[PDB]
Amino acid sequence: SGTRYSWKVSGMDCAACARKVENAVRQLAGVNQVQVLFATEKLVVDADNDIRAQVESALQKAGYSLRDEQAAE
Repeated sequence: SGTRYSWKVSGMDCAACARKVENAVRQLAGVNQVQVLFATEKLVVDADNDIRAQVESALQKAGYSLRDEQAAE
């Protein structure tokens, strides 16, 4: 069940936007692990369901333009 979703973000390198990112994901439900890595500006979300569009919508409202990546290919 648990599947790993990835995204490419532009903007997330400061000690606040990282939280707003993960919190943009944690506010879901199916998410049960999150990997927000600074400098690489690469998002991962481990969730037992596809919610990538949902996390995107969240990150969009949070004010970060991402691109939905594949599920680790």
